[PDB]
Amino acid sequence: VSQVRQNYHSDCEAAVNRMLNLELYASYTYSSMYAFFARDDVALHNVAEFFKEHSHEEREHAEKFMKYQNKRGGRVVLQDIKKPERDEWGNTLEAMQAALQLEKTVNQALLDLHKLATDKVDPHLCDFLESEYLEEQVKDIKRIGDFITNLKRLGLPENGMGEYLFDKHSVKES
Amino acid sequence: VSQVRQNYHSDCEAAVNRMLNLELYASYTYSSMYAFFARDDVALHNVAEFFKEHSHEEREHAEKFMKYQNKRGGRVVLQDIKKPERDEWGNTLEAMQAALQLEKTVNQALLDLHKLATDKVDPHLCDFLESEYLEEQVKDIKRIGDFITNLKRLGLPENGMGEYLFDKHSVKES
Amino acid sequence: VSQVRQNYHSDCEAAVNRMLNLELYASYTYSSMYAFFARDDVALHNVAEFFKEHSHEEREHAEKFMKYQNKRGGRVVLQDIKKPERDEWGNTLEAMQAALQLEKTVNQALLDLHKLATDKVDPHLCDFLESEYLEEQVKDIKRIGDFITNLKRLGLPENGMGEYLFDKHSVKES
Amino acid sequence: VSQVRQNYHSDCEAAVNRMLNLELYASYTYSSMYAFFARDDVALHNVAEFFKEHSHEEREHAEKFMKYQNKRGGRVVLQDIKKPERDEWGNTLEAMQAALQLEKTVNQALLDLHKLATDKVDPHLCDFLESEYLEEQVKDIKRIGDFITNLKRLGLPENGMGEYLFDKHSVKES
Ligand SMILES: [Cl-]
Ligand SMILES: [Cl-]
Ligand SMILES: [Cl-]
Ligand SMILES: [Cl-]
Ligand SMILES: [Cl-]
Ligand SMILES: [Cl-]
Ligand SMILES: [Cl-]
Ligand SMILES: [Cl-]
Ligand SMILES: [Cl-]
Ligand SMILES: [Cl-]
Ligand SMILES: [Cl-]
Ligand SMILES: [Cl-]
Ligand SMILES: [Cl-]
Ligand SMILES: [Cl-]
Ligand SMILES: [Cl-]
Ligand SMILES: [Cl-]
Ligand SMILES: [Cl-]
Ligand SMILES: [Cl-]
Ligand SMILES: [Cl-]
Ligand SMILES: [Cl-]
Ligand SMILES: [Cl-]
Ligand SMILES: [Cl-]
Ligand SMILES: [Cl-]
Ligand SMILES: [Cl-]
Ligand SMILES: [Cl-]
Ligand SMILES: [Cl-]
Ligand SMILES: [Cl-]
Ligand SMILES: [Cl-]
Ligand SMILES: [Cl-]
Ligand SMILES: [Cl-]
Ligand SMILES: [Cl-]
Ligand SMILES: [Cl-]
Ligand SMILES: [Cl-]
Ligand SMILES: [Cl-]
Ligand SMILES: [Cl-]
Ligand SMILES: [Cl-]
Ligand SMILES: [Cl-]
Ligand SMILES: [Cl-]
Ligand SMILES: [Cl-]
Ligand SMILES: [Cl-]
Ligand SMILES: [Cl-]
Ligand SMILES: [Cl-]
Ligand SMILES: [Cl-]
Ligand SMILES: [Cl-]
Ligand SMILES: [Cl-]
Ligand SMILES: [Cl-]
Ligand SMILES: [Cl-]
Ligand SMILES: [Cl-]
Ligand SMILES: [Cl-]
Ligand SMILES: [Cl-]
Ligand SMILES: [Cl-]
Ligand SMILES: [Cl-]
Ligand SMILES: [Cl-]
Ligand SMILES: [Cl-]
Ligand SMILES: [Cl-]
Ligand SMILES: [Cl-]
Ligand SMILES: [Cl-]
Ligand SMILES: [Cl-]
Ligand SMILES: [Cl-]
Ligand SMILES: [Cl-]
Ligand SMILES: [Cl-]
Ligand SMILES: [Cl-]
Ligand SMILES: [Cl-]
Ligand SMILES: [Cl-]
Ligand SMILES: [Cl-]
Ligand SMILES: [Cl-]
Ligand SMILES: [Cl-]
Ligand SMILES: [Cl-]
Ligand SMILES: [Cl-]
Ligand SMILES: [Cl-]
Ligand SMILES: [Cl-]
Ligand SMILES: [Cl-]
Ligand SMILES: [Cl-]
Ligand SMILES: [Cl-]
Ligand SMILES: [Cl-]
Ligand SMILES: [Cl-]
Ligand SMILES: [Cl-]
Ligand SMILES: [Cl-]
Ligand SMILES: [Cl-]
Ligand SMILES: [Cl-]
Ligand SMILES: [Cl-]
Ligand SMILES: [Cl-]
Ligand SMILES: [Cl-]
Ligand SMILES: [Cl-]
Ligand SMILES: [Cl-]
Ligand SMILES: [Cl-]
Ligand SMILES: [Cl-]
Ligand SMILES: [Cl-]
Ligand SMILES: [Cl-]
Ligand SMILES: [Cl-]
Ligand SMILES: [Cl-]
Ligand SMILES: [Cl-]
Ligand SMILES: [Cl-]
Ligand SMILES: [Cl-]
Ligand SMILES: [Cl-]
Ligand SMILES: [Cl-]
Ligand SMILES: [Cl-]
Ligand SMILES: [Cl-]
Ligand SMILES: [Cl-]
Ligand SMILES: [Cl-]
Ligand SMILES: [Cl-]
Ligand SMILES: [Cl-]
Ligand SMILES: [Cl-]
Ligand SMILES: [Cl-]
Ligand SMILES: [Cl-]
Ligand SMILES: [Cl-]
Ligand SMILES: [Cl-]
Ligand SMILES: [Cl-]
Ligand SMILES: [Mg+2]
Ligand SMILES: [Mg+2]
Ligand SMILES: [Mg+2]
Ligand SMILES: [Mg+2]
Ligand SMILES: [Mg+2]
Ligand SMILES: [Mg+2]
Ligand SMILES: [Mg+2]
Ligand SMILES: [Mg+2]
Ligand SMILES: [Mg+2]
Ligand SMILES: [Mg+2]
Ligand SMILES: [Mg+2]
Ligand SMILES: [Mg+2]
Ligand SMILES: [Mg+2]
Ligand SMILES: [Mg+2]
Ligand SMILES: [Mg+2]
Ligand SMILES: [Mg+2]
Ligand SMILES: [Mg+2]
Ligand SMILES: [Mg+2]
Ligand SMILES: [Mg+2]
Ligand SMILES: [Mg+2]
Ligand SMILES: [Mg+2]
Ligand SMILES: [Mg+2]
Ligand SMILES: [Mg+2]
Ligand SMILES: [Mg+2]
Ligand SMILES: [Mg+2]
Ligand SMILES: [Mg+2]
Ligand SMILES: [Mg+2]
Ligand SMILES: [Mg+2]
Ligand SMILES: [Mg+2]
Ligand SMILES: [Mg+2]
Ligand SMILES: [Mg+2]
Ligand SMILES: [Mg+2]
Repeated sequence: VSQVRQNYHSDCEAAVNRMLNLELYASYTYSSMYAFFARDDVALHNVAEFFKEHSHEEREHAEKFMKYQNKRGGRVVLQDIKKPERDEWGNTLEAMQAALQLEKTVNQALLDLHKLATDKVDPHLCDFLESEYLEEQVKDIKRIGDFITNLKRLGLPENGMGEYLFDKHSVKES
Repeated sequence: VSQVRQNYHSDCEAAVNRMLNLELYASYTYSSMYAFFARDDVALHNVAEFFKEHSHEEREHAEKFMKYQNKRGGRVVLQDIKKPERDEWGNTLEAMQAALQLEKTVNQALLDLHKLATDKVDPHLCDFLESEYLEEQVKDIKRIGDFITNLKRLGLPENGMGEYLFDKHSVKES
Repeated sequence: VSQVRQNYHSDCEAAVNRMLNLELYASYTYSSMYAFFARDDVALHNVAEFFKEHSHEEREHAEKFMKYQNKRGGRVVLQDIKKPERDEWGNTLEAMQAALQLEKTVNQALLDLHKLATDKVDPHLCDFLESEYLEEQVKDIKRIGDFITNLKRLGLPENGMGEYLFDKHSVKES
Repeated sequence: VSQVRQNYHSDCEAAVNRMLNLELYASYTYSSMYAFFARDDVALHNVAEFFKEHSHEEREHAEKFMKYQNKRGGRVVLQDIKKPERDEWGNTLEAMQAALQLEKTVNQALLDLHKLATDKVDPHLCDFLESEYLEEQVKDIKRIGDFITNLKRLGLPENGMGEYLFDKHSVKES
């Protein structure tokens, strides 16, 4: 047993390792979306940069779980990072729809970890999730939903002019 | 009943007074460690200053419980502050080991108070503990554990050169 | 065929995807080393930060291969990122020895890609490797070799005081 | 023989003169595109400025070949600069398609000169091409390809509103 460990259940330790992996998986998916939108035959570079920034965010969130594990006296255990589900992402609407689903998947895993922490009477882990993850997660889901609404309004997938305009106005100039 | 009191159980009020006392006790122990390391026949002044700073931190944490009590309409009730368990602290390793145990004792009392607050359905007291105590407590326990690991690596208790080097490199120059 | 593609062999395209994967693999290994050295029972935080910085460097080098692929009209194809070979890294000497081997493995893959680019008469890919990778790779290998020499001089693995001193003097304060 | 000449084949000297001419030819084509887009019955002035800037770039690249020739002890020999292939350029899509082809033609000539330099064992000329031309050439080809993709998305040639929007958003305000 680690000399620092106190009130830290083995199940929570394992679930934090699984969260770490899921954040890395999410980062890698967003990296794939970045590369797709930067293709010469896609060429929506502000959309590409949005996804690149989200990849970096998810990697930072993985790092925060590594540090959490060590602070509690758990032990980081890494697994393979699975490649993304698709190699090509269709268009801005399909990608944003996939991002919404990804963000909801990550949110459900966070919520499930909060349930576990609650069951194991671990208020430090509850706090960590509430303070560092849950709200920023709700904000991301909201933003992507707002984007999907606007992509539909702009006539995606058919309306290429609409897609062009989204890249100029909805996402920040890179 | 205080005019401000709302949703504040008598048991929680009493437990906050006991936490106040425990923080004062912890402060006083750290003060003893400070004085020991500043002795002419010990003379590890950066280690001494580390413990002096921790004494001041614990006193500030006691003050925060006094203010909490008043904000909720409870009543501060003070008890004697017991002298520390030892009059002399051996060496840097023994002191850090005693500090780890002290920090874990304080952590357990915080966690027990969170349990009580949860049982009495007091989310304000839960929040206060999560926001002001639990994380900083985990950080302190981690730091002291890291120090103990390094003191062992440096050959304590036998290796005086190792002890000298810890005071120069691991704790901030005072 | 991409409208931008010119003088870019399919074999080179595939080898760039494999390089991308290898850089991600190297990043992930360095992340594991970071987490290990930040454990409470290891606690060599400057060594940990050295490896964290190298993880970030390798991730940036992966990103540069993604961008290269798109610039040439190739297509990024991602594979799983394999977990590192070890879950725990022994001590600073064992980790640095593993890092040397990793850097040499990456170097050999770069050199092999340069051979391929040369065989396929692709001077743009040769230049990219020479200008962005080969020299920085030689510098990293040299630095890690210098470190191993110093860790041996300091008496690793047995000499814990030596290991402590390396973390204070050889790697930058984090 | 020039007193400075060393390791500089006559064939390479001649090919550098031909490259100089081709860069001047490319400059002149881009100037024609500039003038076309500035016509009162075309009036896409940001597109016009993009082509004017590229004309100036190609002229600068011609000048760099003149200086190279002199530095090696070769002798600049000028030929007529042929007028561009068209007197009118249709619309933004047709012009960008012609620019892509032009950039690929120049790239092929650069690559062919690198082959020649390699055959004549002239590493200075290889370096010059790799360091000053090949990468910037790949970037230009990529940019123009990205533009063509966006012009198609915007409904060119039929969609005049799309063409108007490209001039406002894709090319820098002049
Ligand atoms: Cl525990
Ligand atoms: Cl704890
Ligand atoms: Cl416990
Ligand atoms: Cl507990
Ligand atoms: Cl737990
Ligand atoms: Cl457990
Ligand atoms: Cl696990
Ligand atoms: Cl996992
Ligand atoms: Cl774009
Ligand atoms: Cl830490
Ligand atoms: Cl813990
Ligand atoms: Cl574990
Ligand atoms: Cl993992
Ligand atoms: Cl695995
Ligand atoms: Cl797996
Ligand atoms: Cl995964
Ligand atoms: Cl998907
Ligand atoms: Cl796919
Ligand atoms: Cl998903
Ligand atoms: Cl609970
Ligand atoms: Cl709890
Ligand atoms: Cl949050
Ligand atoms: Cl939401
Ligand atoms: Cl919006
Ligand atoms: Cl529409
Ligand atoms: Cl739709
Ligand atoms: Cl929007
Ligand atoms: Cl009450
Ligand atoms: Cl209240
Ligand atoms: Cl009440
Ligand atoms: Cl209530
Ligand atoms: Cl209460
Ligand atoms: Cl009560
Ligand atoms: Cl009381
Ligand atoms: Cl008391
Ligand atoms: Cl001292
Ligand atoms: Cl007050
Ligand atoms: Cl109250
Ligand atoms: Cl009271
Ligand atoms: Cl008291
Ligand atoms: Cl008393
Ligand atoms: Cl008493
Ligand atoms: Cl006491
Ligand atoms: Cl004691
Ligand atoms: Cl004593
Ligand atoms: Cl204690
Ligand atoms: Cl409750
Ligand atoms: Cl509650
Ligand atoms: Cl806290
Ligand atoms: Cl801790
Ligand atoms: Cl430390
Ligand atoms: Cl020793
Ligand atoms: Cl010992
Ligand atoms: Cl230390
Ligand atoms: Cl090709
Ligand atoms: Cl090319
Ligand atoms: Cl080709
Ligand atoms: Cl070729
Ligand atoms: Cl190639
Ligand atoms: Cl091919
Ligand atoms: Cl591939
Ligand atoms: Cl691969
Ligand atoms: Cl350290
Ligand atoms: Cl690009
Ligand atoms: Cl290419
Ligand atoms: Cl491919
Ligand atoms: Cl990959
Ligand atoms: Cl795979
Ligand atoms: Cl695989
Ligand atoms: Cl891998
Ligand atoms: Cl290994
Ligand atoms: Cl292992
Ligand atoms: Cl290796
Ligand atoms: Cl070659
Ligand atoms: Cl070549
Ligand atoms: Cl380099
Ligand atoms: Cl080297
Ligand atoms: Cl060195
Ligand atoms: Cl030794
Ligand atoms: Cl050895
Ligand atoms: Cl060194
Ligand atoms: Cl010569
Ligand atoms: Cl020469
Ligand atoms: Cl010669
Ligand atoms: Cl020669
Ligand atoms: Cl030559
Ligand atoms: Cl000759
Ligand atoms: Cl000539
Ligand atoms: Cl000519
Ligand atoms: Cl205009
Ligand atoms: Cl000159
Ligand atoms: Cl010469
Ligand atoms: Cl000549
Ligand atoms: Cl000419
Ligand atoms: Cl002529
Ligand atoms: Cl002629
Ligand atoms: Cl000409
Ligand atoms: Cl033409
Ligand atoms: Cl014409
Ligand atoms: Cl052409
Ligand atoms: Cl050669
Ligand atoms: Cl050569
Ligand atoms: Cl270049
Ligand atoms: Cl290109
Ligand atoms: Cl673009
Ligand atoms: Cl249209
Ligand atoms: Cl068309
Ligand atoms: Cl564009
Ligand atoms: Mg132990
Ligand atoms: Mg376990
Ligand atoms: Mg698979
Ligand atoms: Mg909270
Ligand atoms: Mg918050
Ligand atoms: Mg966020
Ligand atoms: Mg999130
Ligand atoms: Mg507009
Ligand atoms: Mg605007
Ligand atoms: Mg009253
Ligand atoms: Mg009472
Ligand atoms: Mg007594
Ligand atoms: Mg509850
Ligand atoms: Mg709660
Ligand atoms: Mg907090
Ligand atoms: Mg603290
Ligand atoms: Mg505390
Ligand atoms: Mg095509
Ligand atoms: Mg292929
Ligand atoms: Mg495996
Ligand atoms: Mg260089
Ligand atoms: Mg480097
Ligand atoms: Mg490298
Ligand atoms: Mg020293
Ligand atoms: Mg020093
Ligand atoms: Mg002469
Ligand atoms: Mg000649
Ligand atoms: Mg003619
Ligand atoms: Mg070079
Ligand atoms: Mg260059
Ligand atoms: Mg250029
Ligand atoms: Mg060029």
